[PDB]
Parts: sequence; C-alpha cells; structure tokens
Amino acid sequence: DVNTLTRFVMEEGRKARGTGELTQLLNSLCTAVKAISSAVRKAGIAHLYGIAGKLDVLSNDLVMNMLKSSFATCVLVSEEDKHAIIVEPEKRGKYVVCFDPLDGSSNIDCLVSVGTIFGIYRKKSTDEPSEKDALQPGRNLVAAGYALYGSATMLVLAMDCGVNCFMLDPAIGEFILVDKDVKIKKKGKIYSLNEGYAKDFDPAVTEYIQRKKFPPDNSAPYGARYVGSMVADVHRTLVYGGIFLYPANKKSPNGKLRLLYECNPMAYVMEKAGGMATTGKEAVLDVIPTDIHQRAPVILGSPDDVLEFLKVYEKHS
Amino acid sequence: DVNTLTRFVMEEGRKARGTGELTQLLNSLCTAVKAISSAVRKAGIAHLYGIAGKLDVLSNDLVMNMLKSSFATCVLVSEEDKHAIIVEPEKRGKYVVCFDPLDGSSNIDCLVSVGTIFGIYRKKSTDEPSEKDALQPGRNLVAAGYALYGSATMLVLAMDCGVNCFMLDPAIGEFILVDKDVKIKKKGKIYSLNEGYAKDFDPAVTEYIQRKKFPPDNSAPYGARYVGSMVADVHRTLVYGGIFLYPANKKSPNGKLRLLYECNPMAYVMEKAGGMATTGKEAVLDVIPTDIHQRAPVILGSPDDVLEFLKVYEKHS
Amino acid sequence: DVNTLTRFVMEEGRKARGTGELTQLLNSLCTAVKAISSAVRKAGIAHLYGIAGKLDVLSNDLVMNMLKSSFATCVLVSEEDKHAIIVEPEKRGKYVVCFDPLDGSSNIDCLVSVGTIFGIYRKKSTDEPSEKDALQPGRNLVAAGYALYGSATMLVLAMDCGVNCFMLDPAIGEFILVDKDVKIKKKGKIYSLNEGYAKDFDPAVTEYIQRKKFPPDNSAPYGARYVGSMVADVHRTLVYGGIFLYPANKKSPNGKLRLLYECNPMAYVMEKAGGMATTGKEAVLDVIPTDIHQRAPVILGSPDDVLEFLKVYEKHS
Amino acid sequence: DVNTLTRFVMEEGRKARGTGELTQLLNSLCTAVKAISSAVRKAGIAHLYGIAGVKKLDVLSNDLVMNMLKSSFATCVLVSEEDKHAIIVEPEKRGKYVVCFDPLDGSSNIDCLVSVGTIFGIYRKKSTDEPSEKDALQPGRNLVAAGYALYGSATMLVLAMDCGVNCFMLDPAIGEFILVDKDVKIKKKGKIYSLNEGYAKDFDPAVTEYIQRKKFPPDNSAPYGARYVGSMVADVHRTLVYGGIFLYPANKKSPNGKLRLLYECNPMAYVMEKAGGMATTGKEAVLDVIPTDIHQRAPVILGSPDDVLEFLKVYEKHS
Ligand SMILES: O=C(Nc1ncc(Br)s1)NS(=O)(=O)c1cc(Br)c(Cl)s1
Ligand SMILES: O=C(Nc1ncc(Br)s1)NS(=O)(=O)c1cc(Br)c(Cl)s1
Ligand SMILES: O=C(Nc1ncc(Br)s1)NS(=O)(=O)c1cc(Br)c(Cl)s1
Ligand SMILES: O=C(Nc1ncc(Br)s1)NS(=O)(=O)c1cc(Br)c(Cl)s1
Repeated sequence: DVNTLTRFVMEEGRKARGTGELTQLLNSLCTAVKAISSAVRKAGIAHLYGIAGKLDVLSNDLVMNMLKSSFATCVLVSEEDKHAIIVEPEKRGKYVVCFDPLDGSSNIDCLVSVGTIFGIYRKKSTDEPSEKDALQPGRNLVAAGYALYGSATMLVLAMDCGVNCFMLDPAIGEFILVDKDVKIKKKGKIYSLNEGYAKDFDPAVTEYIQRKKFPPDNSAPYGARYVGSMVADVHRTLVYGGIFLYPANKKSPNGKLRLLYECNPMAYVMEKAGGMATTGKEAVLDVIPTDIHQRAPVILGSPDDVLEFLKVYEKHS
Repeated sequence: DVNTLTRFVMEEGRKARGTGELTQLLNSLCTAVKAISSAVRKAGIAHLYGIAGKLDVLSNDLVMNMLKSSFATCVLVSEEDKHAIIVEPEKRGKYVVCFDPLDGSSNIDCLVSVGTIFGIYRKKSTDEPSEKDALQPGRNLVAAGYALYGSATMLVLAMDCGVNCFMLDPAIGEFILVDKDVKIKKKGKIYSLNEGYAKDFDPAVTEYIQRKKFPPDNSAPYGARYVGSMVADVHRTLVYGGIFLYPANKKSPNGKLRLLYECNPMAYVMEKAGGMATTGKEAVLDVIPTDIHQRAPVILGSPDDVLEFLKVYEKHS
Repeated sequence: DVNTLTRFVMEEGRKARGTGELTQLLNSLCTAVKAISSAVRKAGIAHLYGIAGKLDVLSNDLVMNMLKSSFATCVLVSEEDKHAIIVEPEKRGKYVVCFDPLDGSSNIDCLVSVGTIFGIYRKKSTDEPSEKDALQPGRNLVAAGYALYGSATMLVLAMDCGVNCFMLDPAIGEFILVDKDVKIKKKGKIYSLNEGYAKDFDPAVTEYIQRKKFPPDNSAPYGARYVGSMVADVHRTLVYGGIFLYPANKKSPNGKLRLLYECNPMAYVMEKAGGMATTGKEAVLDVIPTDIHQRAPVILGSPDDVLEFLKVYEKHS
Repeated sequence: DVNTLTRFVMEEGRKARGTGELTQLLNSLCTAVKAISSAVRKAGIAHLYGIAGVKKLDVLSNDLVMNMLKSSFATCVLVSEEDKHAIIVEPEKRGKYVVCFDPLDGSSNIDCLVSVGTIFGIYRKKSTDEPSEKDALQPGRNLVAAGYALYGSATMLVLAMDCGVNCFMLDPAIGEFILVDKDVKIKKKGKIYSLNEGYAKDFDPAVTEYIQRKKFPPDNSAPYGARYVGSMVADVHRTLVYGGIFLYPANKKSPNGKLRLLYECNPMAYVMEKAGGMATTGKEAVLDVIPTDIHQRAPVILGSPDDVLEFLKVYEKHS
C-alpha cells in the first residue's frame, strides 16, 4: 500500500492521540523542503539570465516563514541567524526547532549535494520564550532528520518509532515512503573525514585511520569517501554503513560542526537507526549546550566502527 | 543576451559552414540528458510504488535510441554493452560516440551525484563500420563533455572553441548558457583520490600526497575531497581547481577508469580548459586504445598541480 | 500569511475538534488530483512515443486507490463504475465519496479543459456499508468540490466555512490558497448552454434565452460561452457570474448530467458561494436520488439570473 | 521512431538545403512557448503569495517572444498585438524574417483558467529597402510558416508549412515538443458551429439564417452541436481536430470584424488551408486580403470546406 509523508505522520499522530501540532509543523517543514529543492535544482534560472529581456538566504526564509506560519513553534534557531528567533505571540506554538537551512551550500558552485538539517524539541518550561529554550541536550529530541538534495531529493525522518526515508516525486510534489524502519549495518567498510587535515589530527585519529588503511590482520582496508557536505556523507554512512568523523584536534578542541542543528539531529537519526554518535568523551546526545551556536566534535556511524574508534581513542587518554 | 545549448550549437555550426550532422547529434544527446535527469530525480516514482494500485539500463536505452535516430552516428560504445553497436545502414551517419550513460550509478542507492559522459569522434577509416572505429586516441575527439546530475543538472560541452557550461532549467526543459569559455585555475588547493588504496600506492603517488598533507614550504596543506563519482570529482576539480587521481592498484593494475568513454572525454575537457591529464607515462589523449573497455590510470586537473605530480614521478624514474 | 490546502484543512479540522478522518480523506484526494494533473499535462508522453526505444481509466484508478488506502471511506461511486465500490473492511472509514475522476474527457482530444468532481457524505447506518449509503440528497453534503485542469490547475473546495480556491503550483506540488470565502456575483452577464439542442428546448428555456439575446429593457445582451466541459463552464460562472444551463428537453426529461457526482457537488459549491441551483421544479440539493447514475437537469449560477430563469419557468406552469 | 520539433525542423531544413535562419527562428520561438506555458500553468506562484515571506502574463509573454526573436539573429521586423508599432531589430541582430504574433491570445478570460494560446506568422522580407513597418504589409499568401500554441489541458504546438500541418505535444517532464500528429487534414464536413450567439441581435442576416439552419435543419436532419470557448486558439484548434465551422463574422456595427488580420486571422487561415480547410471573410479569402494597417481587423469564417461553402451560399443568398 502506497504511503506519503503527510499520510504517514497523520496516521502516526492519530495512533498517539496527539493534538496535531507536530503534524502541522512537519507538514509545513515538508513544504519548505519542496520549495528549497526546486530552487536548488535551479527552477526559473532562465529568468535570471535574461530570457525575458541568495540560495541559503532563500532557504532560511522558506523554513523560517513556513515554521512561523505553522502555528506550532515558539523558538527557532538557524545557522543563518546570530540569535534565536522568537515567534510573535499570535503564532506561538509549543515546539522549539533548530535547523541548518542549507548545509554544504558553501561549496554549491560545484553542484555538490547539499541538504537541510532540522531538530524538534518540545518547549519544556512555561516561561516567556527565550534563547534558553533551545539549550536542551539532543536526548530531548522529539523528532529530527534531514533532506538530501542529491541525485534525487530524499527526506529522512527520525522519531521514537524509528527512521523512515521518503523520496520526493517532483512530478506530483509528494514524498513517497521508500524505506521503512531503517537500521545501519553493524559494521561498515568506508571511512569519511578530510584527510588533508592530517598535520593537525589528534594522535588517536591518526592511529584509527591508519588501521583502516593498513589493517593489522588480513582484512581488506576500508574505502575512503568524503564529499565535504555533511548531509551527503552522513546519508551514505547511514545507507552503506561505516564511520564519519569530524573530530577535535588541538586547533579545534570542540570540533567544527554546530551541536544544535548539525550534530544532534544526525546523532539522533544514527541512534534511532541503531548506530552510535560520540564526541570521543561522551555521546553527542548527552552534551548539554550552553550556547546555541557552540561546536562539538562528532564521530558517528556503524556501532562496531565507532566502538573501535573509542578503543583507539581511550588508548591515547 | 541569453543563450541556450541548441542556439549556441546552431550558431557555431553556421559559423563553421558545416552540414548540421554534429548539431543533430548534439541536439539528440541533449534530449537524452533531460530524460535521464528526469529519471534520476525520480519523477514518477510514486507510480512504481502503487499510487494507482533499472536506472542505468534506461539511461543507456535513452542515449542509444536518441543517437541511432539522429542519422548522425554509425558506431556506439557504451559502458553498458560488451560490444560496439553498429547502427543500421539507413540510420548511419559519420560520427562515433563513446559514452557512459550513467557513471557512478553503482552507488546511487545513497543519492550520490551521478552523470553522463560522452566523447564524439569522426569516423576515420573508410572500411565498413566496426568496433575498430572507436579505437582512436583522445587527441582525435571532435566534441566531449558531461552532464552532471547533482544539486542541479549541468551540461559541460567542450569543442575546439573551448569549454562551455549549460544549466538545465527544469521549469522549461532548456539548457541555459551560464559559463562561457571556462578556464581552470593554475593552482588549486584540493586533492582528490581514494586514499583507502594507500597500501597499494606507487611510491610517486605516496610522496606526492605527503607533500599535500605536509608541505615542504610550510604553506597550508591541501584539502581532500573524494565523492567516489568521477563526474562529480572532476567537475569540482574544474570549478575550484586542484587535482584528481585514480592511479593503478593491485585490483586494477591498468587503473580502473575506462579510457574510451571516461578518461578521454574528461582529459579533453581538462585540456580545452587549460588543464592537464596524464597517465603517469603519457598524456591520456595520446594513448592509442586497443580494446574499447580498456582501463587507464589518470591524474588530471590544474596545470601546476599536475606538473608537480610529474616532477615527483620522474624523481622515481 | 501564506497557506496551503493541507495546512488549511488541518487548521479547520483542529478547530472543529474532529477525529481526522476527513482530513486524511481530503489529503489523499489532493494527492490523486496532483497525479491526474501530471498525466493530463502529458508528463512522460515522450516515452509512449519511443524516446527509449486510458486517461480517464488511469484517473479513476488514482482516485480509487488513494481513497481506498485513506482509511476514511467505505463506499465509492464513480462515473466510471456501474456499481458502487465497497471498501475492504480493514480499510473502512465512515465517509461516502461520489466522484467523476475526469469529466469532459470525451473531448480531451482537442485539449479542452477537464476536471475531477467530488462530493463527500457521511455514512448512514452502522450495518453493512452498501450502495444505499450514496443515495442521499445533496443537502447532506459534508464537503464537495472540483479540480479544474485548465490553463492552470485549480482546486475549489466547499464546506460549511465557505468556498476556497487553491492554485496548484506545479513547481513544488502544492496547492496555494488564492481565494478565501469566495462569493458569486449577484448578477452576471454570460449564459452558458449548448444551443444546438434548441429544437428540443422547453418553452421556458427558449423564452429565457431570447431574453438574454434581445433584452426587454433594452439593456446589453448577454455574452454566450459554452466550453462543453461542465467543470470549466461552472468555474467560469463562479468566477465571473452568469448562468449555466443543461435543461430538460423534449428528448431527455431528466437531463444529461449525473446527479450524484456532477450536479450535487456543483450545486453545493454554488450554494456555499451564494449562488443557486435548480432542476426547474426543485433545488438540486433537495432531490433524493434512487439510482447512483440517475440524471438531473440543472440551472445554476448568479442568484438574480437563476431567479430570472425560475420566474420564466413559473410563467409556463 | 520518435521525433521532436527541433529534430523535425532541422531535418526538413537540411532536405531543403536552407541556410538555417528559419530553424534558428523556430527554435527560439519554441523556447519562448515553453517559457509561456510554464508561467501560464503558474509555476512559482507560491512565491507571489509569500512562501518565503513579477509582471502580468501578457506582458511577460510579449517580452519572452520579443526577446527570443531579437536574440535569434533571424528577424528584422516584429509585429505584436501588444505594440502599436512594428519593432525594427537593431542592425547587429538583424535577420531576414518578419514575424507577426499574438503572444497570449484569449488572455482576457485567463482569470477563469480557460484555454489560452500564442499565435504567430512568419513572412520573408520581400523588398530591399531598409526594414520598416511596411515589410509586414503582406497578404497571408506570402506566409513562409505559421501556427499556434494552445495552453489547454496539455500544451500543443501546431506548426504549418508547405509540407503541411504537424502537431507537437509538450512533454513537461523533459521540456520537449513530441510529434504526435503527422500531416493533419480536416474533415470534409463537421457537426459543430462556433460563434458568440449572445450578439444575435446584431447578426448580419446571412449569419442569422445560416445559424438558424444549423439548429433547425431544413432536411429534418440532426442539428449541429454548439461550442464557444471564447478563446480563438481553443475554438480554432477544436475545429481542426473535430471539424466544423468557426465564425467571428462581420455585422453592421463591425463591418471589418474584430480579430486582427496579420497575427490572428492569417496564421489561422494558413493552418486551415494547409490542413485542407477553408477560410473566408465572406467576400474573399483571408490569405488574399492585402493589409493596409498592421493592426487592421478582418472578418473570418473558417473550418471544414463543406460547411464554409454552405455558409457562403447562404451569404450570397443575402447578396
Ligand atoms: O498529529 C497528531 N494528531 C492528529 N490528529 C488528527 C490528525 Br489527521 S493527526 N498528534 S501529534 O502529536 O501531532 C503527532 C504527530 C506524530 Br508523526 C506523532 Cl508520532 S504524534
Ligand atoms: O550545424 C551545422 N550547420 C548548421 N547550419 C545551420 C544550422 Br541551424 S546548423 N554544421 S555542423 O557541422 O553540425 C557543426 C556544429 C558545430 Br557546434 C560546429 Cl563547430 S560545425
Ligand atoms: O481533521 C480533523 N482533526 C484533526 N486533528 C488534528 C489534525 Br492535524 S486534523 N477532524 S475532521 O473531522 O477530519 C475535520 C476536517 C475538517 Br476540513 C473540518 Cl472543519 S473537521
Ligand atoms: O535550417 C536550415 N538548414 C539547416 N542547416 C543545418 C541544420 Br542543423 S538545419 N534551413 S532553413 O532555411 O532554416 C529551413 C527550415 C525549414 Br523548417 C525549412 Cl523547410 S528550410
């Protein structure tokens, strides 16, 4: 039986006997994703080039305006805005959303895969909304996921029921469910990190990657892949297994990716998919943020591969 | 003044006072790319999943049929067919086309970028058309390029007049000229290869990569990127500069990429953009093929980066 | 603030504190309508014509399948099925849907406007669902409307809250609310009927039409428009005012249009839009059907015009 | 074997050993029509309604056609329903063709989403003077090519040349015009008449009697069906596909009719004749009228020949 994203969320919402606010939020978000996808695939570019005589800015506005007008949110955190956005009172709902509206867009001149990442928290207190309502550990996530604008557009949605993958059919503007209850392989064969930074690697990372290239036993060395666009590298890791690393070094003691709207939603998808996600010293989802734009190192993927990393990591501790 | 692909090709054809066959071939090829792109982005996937109750094969069929019916071709070589296809006498024209109808499609389950690669030769001999007509060196290419199905779908077309880039506007199904007479950077800051084969690397490749991670002049190390899809990796190399390497390993002692419809067309685009493409021992375009599916090692990209590799290569004889 | 059809229905439905069955129904129906529009604008026709080497039947299948899999219906009546379809028990909901999946389709060979018409009733008894559950007067409509596949695609939805018009943005596959709580003009300037049956007209129709062409008060005569596709002629009456007639003649004492899935939903849209809808002797919504395909004569549109028709009809006892 | 418009025109051009200017022209026109269709189906309308927090359609259509023709290097004079004067292409972009067009006909009723269309006619420049408005004053007989786009339930391009009439379906999934009807011919006689009967008070007596004959046939045969969309391209295209007769005739208040000869009547008459139909003003063939003003009007009755003849017989009966 065919299933769409909207149909699916509605059916889960009725099972749970909820009020509907989250379904309205997710429906708005889904619509924002279709418009972003359309602009990313360069719909209307002929008009820009004079046939009749901003991509991350538009991305941010699409998500921002669709979430605000959903009547389901009260605080919004974005890669693009220095401060949390507080929804005006008439539109205030009960959810906090952190998002990266177009991750990887810094290299979009080469038409690399890009994506939107989002995380949804229930607002916990009844105080007047403020930036502080976004400083929750990822463990508190109600829902998280990403859309990948790759060879095709896919929406990956993680909730407590698990991880589900939806393909955008552009002929009809619908997300079709194509992977139910996805789980990552226990062990993979691919490692993903920018090896041009080798001069600066923490000694444990240097030893870990060296073992993937030169296994002590007779196993085959791992393949390397690194798109440089997080959503694409994480989705490959999810679909094929393995390990993704953007680790900490002495130049970056807290890593580079932002915890709220990059590391946590990926850590959440990974954990709902049976994988792992650590900073080296703790699970990414247990980190308690103090700044909405603070960074975190992240190592995520297949459990055996992440467990092996932590073993090399503790060897150097 | 705005320009489309078909408009651009027609204007060159009349300047060149030619018969139109290459225009018809190129026009047909362009139609195939729009169908492939439509298919790669999953238009109509909802019907396959039962809303009303293989991708590399289809791409090959679209290209074959559009070329055959162009009346402009006589021999077709495809990554997907063990033998050259001989066009029937009534449809025979004067051109030989080597193409990969969907390169990278082996990893499309993760929505990696994919692309179509093509090279167009004039038939050289006067014998009956046969497989022998495709065994020409890349130096003999009349036209070459690729369609990249990435965040957007872009067509890169290379001829003697230089390199030109056309963006597919999917709202109207037209290729829009967006980059005229492209030239690659003299020196880039990114190197690209699968470093998991390090156990098998040639000493010259090993030394070259170390100089990228640990520069002798203590200048900044290069960034690493490796998508694993040749069209995406080479296109990034063209847009941002740098160097792409797929050298030989123990599983691939003659390298892995195919000379006729992968290495030569990319080498031609690179050279027409002012860049370089070498096997280590000779220019890719100077290799005389003996087998239509034969492999080649290739190092290509910015001239300063490619020369430095060759300087290291000669150090190791 | 921007609104889509699904967001609009969710917000009304939450206001009404309902179970969600109707929203699931309306969303499924929206998905079917987007699919039909894609087929109607001939997406993919290149494949039927051999690029790689039914319409009303497909339309009926799309509606049937989205309705069956919506978990909101139990009885379906279609222009295309002699008998009502009884939803299988595990998919049963409480709603009865009567629809014409592609009316006007016999003349789609000239690319005339076509459309989907639908009316939604709540089920009657709790015994076996059966064909009798569709034999309700139009007065019982819970919701009704149509999609028009014209120069653009528009969905018109009528409920207790009023009539609203949604434009399908084909770039993103969303219905955007563009006309809130719409009302028909009190009096229009266009009459619409097939004047080729004039030899068979009821004397009242003859006198009414003569009054439009040769106005007694020397006002300007009405313009005539008749596309031959009911959804197209009816939408024009809604948008611009005027009167649409498919009257009973000497040959067809109960007219030609079908009461359940053509006349009733248009009368319902007309009444909720401030217009009128008569058979000549009674309000269309007051007719109690006895057979699911029974026909009814219909005169609908701007009230002053329909009253003017009724006044001539009453004169002819 | 599949055929697209761009492929088909290239092939015909190579058979005829032409220079390519007409093919560059038609390809440019073809692109404009895909752009109009996209806007007519309302792509991107969510942005106009604030999904992230420009012009009117007949203005945008005219700019699309104007700009593509100018950049085609194939034109020298452009006449449009929307511009009082002929546009004379700048010397650097000048070609040898004169194009008359209605960029978005029927647009007065596009608010109800009725079918609309683009109409075009292409003449060769005859004289050797510098290009001017006068180079467009040619009879329809001089047409090199003519046709229309119908933006209906699907988008179709009907293109007529000496080789005949061909119909192309736009596949919006890939943006190509697919050949779906080769060498089209109209029925000898139809069953549909098409005109605005709301003007009946003012009909010329020939129109009144002829229409009266369609509703109440003398040989107690079945009456004709009526259709009138009110959009010329939709009504004319239906006449081609199903046969029949289309009338926008002259009355005493409009002795030269309302539709424009250069960019509405002539291109439709040219298609009708190439498909085996007829097109008359009542007194002469539309294609034989010599225009004196680029925006002058003409009466037109066109369609299946047997039906047009019956009209002309009724017309002559009323002298
Ligand atoms: O959406 C609802 N209820 C509904 N009532 C009617 C319709 Br129709 S949907 N509840 S919810 O808390 O938002 C939710 C969404 C998901 Br997915 C969950 Cl799991 S729980
Ligand atoms: O295309 C033509 N001639 C034409 N005449 C009129 C039109 Br319109 S096209 N010749 S060609 O040999 O195919 C060619 C394409 C390119 Br690009 C070249 Cl350089 S040479
Ligand atoms: O839709 C709901 N409930 C919902 N709860 C949460 C979400 Br989210 S939708 N009920 S209904 O009876 O279907 C209905 C549709 C319309 Br439109 C009405 Cl007015 S009432
Ligand atoms: O276009 C050409 N020749 C060509 N040369 C190369 C290519 Br490729 S096409 N001739 S033309 O005069 O424009 C013309 C179009 C039609 Br349709 C005619 Cl009949 S004649």
